[PDB]
Amino acid sequence: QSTIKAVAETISTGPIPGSRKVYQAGELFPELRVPFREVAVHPSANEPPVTIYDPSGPYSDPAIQIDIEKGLPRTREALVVARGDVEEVADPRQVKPPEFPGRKIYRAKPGKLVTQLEYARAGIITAEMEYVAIRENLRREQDRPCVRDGEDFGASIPDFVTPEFVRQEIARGRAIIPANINHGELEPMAIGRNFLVKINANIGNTVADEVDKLVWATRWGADTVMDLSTGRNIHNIRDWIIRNSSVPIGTVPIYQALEKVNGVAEDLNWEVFRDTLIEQCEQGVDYFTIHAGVRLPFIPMTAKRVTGIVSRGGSIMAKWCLAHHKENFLYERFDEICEIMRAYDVSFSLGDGLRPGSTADANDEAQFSELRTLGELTKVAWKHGVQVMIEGPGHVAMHKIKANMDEQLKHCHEAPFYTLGPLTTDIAPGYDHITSAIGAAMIGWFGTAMLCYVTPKEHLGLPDRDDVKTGVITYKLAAHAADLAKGHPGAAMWDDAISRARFEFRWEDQFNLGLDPETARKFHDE
Amino acid sequence: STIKAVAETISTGPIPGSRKVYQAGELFPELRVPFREVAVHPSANEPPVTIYDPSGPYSDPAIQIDIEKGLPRTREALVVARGDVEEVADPRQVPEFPDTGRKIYRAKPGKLVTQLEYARAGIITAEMEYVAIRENLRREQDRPCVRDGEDFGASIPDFVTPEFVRQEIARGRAIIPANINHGELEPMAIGRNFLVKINANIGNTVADEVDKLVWATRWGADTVMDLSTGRNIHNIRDWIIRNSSVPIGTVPIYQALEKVNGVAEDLNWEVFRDTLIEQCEQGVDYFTIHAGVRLPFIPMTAKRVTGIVSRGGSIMAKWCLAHHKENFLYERFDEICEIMRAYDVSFSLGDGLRPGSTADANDEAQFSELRTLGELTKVAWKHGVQVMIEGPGHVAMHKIKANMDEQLKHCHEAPFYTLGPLTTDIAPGYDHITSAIGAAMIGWFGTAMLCYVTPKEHLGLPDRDDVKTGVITYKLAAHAADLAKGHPGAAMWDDAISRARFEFRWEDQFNLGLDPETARKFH
Ligand SMILES: Cc1ncc(COP(=O)(O)O)c(N)n1
Ligand SMILES: Cc1ncc(COP(=O)(O)O)c(N)n1
Repeated sequence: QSTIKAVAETISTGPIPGSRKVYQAGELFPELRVPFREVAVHPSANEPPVTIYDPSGPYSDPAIQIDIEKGLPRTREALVVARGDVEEVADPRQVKPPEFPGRKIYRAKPGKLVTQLEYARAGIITAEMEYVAIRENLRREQDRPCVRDGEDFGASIPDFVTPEFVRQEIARGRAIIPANINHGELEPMAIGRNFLVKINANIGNTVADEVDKLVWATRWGADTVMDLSTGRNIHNIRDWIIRNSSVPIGTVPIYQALEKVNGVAEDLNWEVFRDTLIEQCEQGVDYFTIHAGVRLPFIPMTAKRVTGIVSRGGSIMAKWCLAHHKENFLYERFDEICEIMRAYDVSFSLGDGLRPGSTADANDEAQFSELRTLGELTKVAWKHGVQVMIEGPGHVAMHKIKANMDEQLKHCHEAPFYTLGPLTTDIAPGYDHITSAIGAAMIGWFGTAMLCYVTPKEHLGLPDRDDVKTGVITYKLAAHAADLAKGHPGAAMWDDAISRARFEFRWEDQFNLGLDPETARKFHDE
Repeated sequence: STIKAVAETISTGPIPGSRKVYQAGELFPELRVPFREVAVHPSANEPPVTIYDPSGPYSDPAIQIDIEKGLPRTREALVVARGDVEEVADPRQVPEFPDTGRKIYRAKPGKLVTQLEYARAGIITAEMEYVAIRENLRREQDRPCVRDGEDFGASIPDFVTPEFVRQEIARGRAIIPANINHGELEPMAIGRNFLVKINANIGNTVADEVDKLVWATRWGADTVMDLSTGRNIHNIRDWIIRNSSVPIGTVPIYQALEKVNGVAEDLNWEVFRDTLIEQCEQGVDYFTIHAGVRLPFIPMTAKRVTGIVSRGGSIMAKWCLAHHKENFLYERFDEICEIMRAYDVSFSLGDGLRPGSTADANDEAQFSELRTLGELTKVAWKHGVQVMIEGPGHVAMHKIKANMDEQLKHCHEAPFYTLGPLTTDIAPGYDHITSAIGAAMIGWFGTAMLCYVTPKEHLGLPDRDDVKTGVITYKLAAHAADLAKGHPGAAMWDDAISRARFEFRWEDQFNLGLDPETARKFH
């Protein structure tokens, strides 16, 4: 009531300054409306508007009424039902505690295949695939010769993306579309090396503060969001997050499972984990970080490390294995995990439990032991038709970064790679968004598909909405620097547009074409 | 009055979490080479960490700051001791600084005076020892050493000796910017085989500028450039140089241009000549000079997206088109060297044609100028003048290595000095980040000094806080390159702070960071 009201007013909506929401309609599926934002420049410049990739969602479209009490419109629901492979859940799981308010809950019909991967391998172009192919082209036309200026290290970036190309990339496992059948609010996006580099923002510790940060983070360009909340009533909180999110939402299931056993790692068990998986599946979570690669024999390998085990979920599994002196039960039950996730088309984010937390620790036996295991677990996931991406480091000095990409590519069969940074030095607390931007831009260039961001508060405190924005802008510019260096066909038009504005002293156009127009404008001294 | 204000505004005293320490010279037993050291919790059982420190006497509690008298001229007696310079009989006289205690010097006819001349003559100078000590960070000399990095064919030693320094200088692969009239200077070296250095730009009043000087070096700026334009720039620079323990650079054309009332076309050799001599006697340590902007190169810039973005290169361009003559800096370059060599002023050969956008990177005009600079480098060396080369600019990541490769070849491995580069054009207000990605990579590849970029880049004038953000940003990029190169002293710092983090020694983690006060505030 009073809290749900203080959110509807505190969140930021309306057009992104200097631009406006535009849509492109689908052809294979004509009801699709794929969002972008467009920036028109001064008429005297005689230039066409600039199209920009836009994850902000309906929040920036003034024609749409926002009511978080009701959630966003479920514009994806009909398309999914339309395939006639899912059925309503008679009696879904309920979770007791602020409660969120007529959404039907779905599960694949017994014997039916429902994942984007399974559809692609069967030669089927789904609605999400066409939606994504449209999104990735930024409304470019094939009317002028396309000339490549970049180094993509053997990637297969096409001059123009087609729905058929998307299907091919997904079928081979080189790209994914995270899209739980129960996330009807979602605007589909793709993650893969042969597409734009995506970025991820982290949320999670009132409800308003977290919904706010979700809207704030996507407004500035976060392509996915992870709810990393821990403690009391995280499942209820996440309802508010997912129902009001137009971007894919990820989680670390073990956090919530651990809460069920009141924070005692040793008392974790398969039953509570499995139950957590189902609850989050019906809730609409799009991908799960699962640290199945933290195996028993790898744990002693971290004893000599300078900073040991820095992953939170990884440290929890470590505690469990050592307590029972048994193999990681997530690794042991890996097949039963696959059987659940595939019923709802949830994607794997195979966890970097043994990532380095200091540059001294980088590319060591423990980190690489896990990585090669992730490659093995990747193939098991494909067998069940589950979509997969691999998580990486971490803290890595610059000369060790290519080596990470080389290992991942070889050992994980070209599945998309998802990195946290990497931070290229340990000596600048307060500026870790910057130390990591260097590593992020480079590893993106080398072929990393998605970058998890870092705020200036890293290693020190909890990020406020200002820190979130800084992290997001930093990472959008690192992602784009990578696209540009790769010679991605859509990258140079943006830089060149802004440079022309600069050259002609078209100041306001310069601000409006920037990642953060209002800041540039404010800084500028007329 | 002005003295009053400045003394009040400036930041002095120990850098939080550390103390000033010195190592004495051995060849020259009177030398005192500064560092700052950070002690960790006694429970850690670790030696203190020695950190490179360009802050000068301002962070030394043994020294009482007096901006009216300037900094202690601790270098003067060493220079005089060599017996190669003499007082100038009739020095040039241009809020005026009380410069009564300082004698002005000039090489005696027929004597060696520059670091390069001394080095090629086989002489090890006081500045060379100074730098060698500074570059070792008080590490134990005799000790097995195993290097973990990739330096792309550099020649970085396990341990710097004054002799290695002399060799680097003599072959032209490093420099020590050290005007005989900058007696307050704490010597530093620039070269691929030393720690990556960074530069901070100041200049647009006095208190305003001196504060930025002290503030920038406080946070780690290795050199500073005075880029002031307009009236009274010479007299303002007095207040800066007399109070600077780091090398000071300028673009002399800015001052030459105020002599002719802002008319680029009214520039001539006579007014530039005079300017050079004024700055030589003042103590300026290096001159950015855009002698690479040649007449036939200018039309190459018409087809660019952002044209000519260098202020100095723009001024020269103007002059060349108006008189329809070759750049007189290029034409009279010999007489330029003859002036500089008399005071040991170093060349910073200008990047007049640097790319102002990623679309213009690595183009004909840019590399035409670069090849010209490599030719001028040889001429400068013939005159015994030290040389480093300026580069880009705006450059997409995939073109960055090619930039270094061209420079090493065409400029004979002289030190490279870049501005960024910015790796993308689309984030005005965040150009310290876009440029930091480029700066770290090109440093890794071999760039010796990196000119910083603030968040106000392209947009407005930096205030105190913007300068600090630029400096820390560039300190972190410089060190990330050292680390990646496998420089023998880099990992020790990262590992100390990593251990403090693992053991939850919060005070140590703060104090070992480039910015302790911010780290603690965020916590
Ligand atoms: C790529 C990635 N994955 C997950 C996490 C959080 O979870 P954890 O600290 O438990 O590994 C993270 N920060 N980055
Ligand atoms: C390395 C370097 N040199 C000079 C300048 C300014 O002078 P200009 O704009 O005339 O090139 C600069 N910003 N960086």
